Amino acid sequence: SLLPVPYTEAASLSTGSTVTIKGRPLACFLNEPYLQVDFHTEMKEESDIVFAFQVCFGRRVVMNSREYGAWKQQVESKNMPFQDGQEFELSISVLPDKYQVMVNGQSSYTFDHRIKPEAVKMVQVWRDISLTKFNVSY
Amino acid sequence: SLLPVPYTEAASLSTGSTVTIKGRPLACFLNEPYLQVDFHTEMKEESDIVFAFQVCFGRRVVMNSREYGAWKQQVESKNMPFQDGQEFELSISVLPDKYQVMVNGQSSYTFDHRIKPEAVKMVQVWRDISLTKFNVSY
Repeated sequence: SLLPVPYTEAASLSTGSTVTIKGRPLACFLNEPYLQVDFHTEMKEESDIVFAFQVCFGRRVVMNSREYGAWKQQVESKNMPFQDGQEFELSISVLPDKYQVMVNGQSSYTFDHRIKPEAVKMVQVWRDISLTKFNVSY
Repeated sequence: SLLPVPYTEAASLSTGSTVTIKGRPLACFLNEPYLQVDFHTEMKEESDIVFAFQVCFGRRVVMNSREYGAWKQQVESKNMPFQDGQEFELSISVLPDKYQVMVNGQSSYTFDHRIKPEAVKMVQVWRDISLTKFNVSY
């Protein structure tokens, strides 16, 4: 739809920052479309990732960091508030100790800071979604 | 680039048919973009899949069928002829007993027919690629 995907935007984050995303999966959940949001340390797509949030719709969520080019300890959740065929509103808030991921207004995932969020310079939203809103609070 | 992705095309297959695809991953291999080619029994995206071919670039390939709405026995290969950052040419030929997947001219994967290829009515190419050529031999 509206915004280009992969969507890349420079960004600065600290405690109190929120990244809000509105979009819709490109396929029914039976086909397991993905959604990924990556908080990068540089504008380059190959740069380190402080927080990677990857949804396999209908199946699971995996979260991780990529540090010095290597993926670290993967974390997995089977929590699946996303609804088949529906638009979703996703909100990632930077708390002192962690990211809080809200889905359609409900707290759904958390991920402890492995690297200070001040290291983030860029956010990328990609994989099997259409995107209508991307906003960073400043 | 040129063709819309997800790309959907009605198709009929039998022994001797070849599906040729030219495209390029949308991200470096470090980011693990996917490619998927699905041979569907109906035009609907939720219909059964006689052969699902899913590349996680730089990591693995998984192949499966979805029968009566249920994914069946997954098959996995770590063969990875795809080259980071490069355009690829992918060719899926229907042999009497199996699909043969050629990558840039080299035989790379096979998948035995679980359902006759004559059951196919539609092919979908999607996930993290740009697509410049899609052709079915008739």
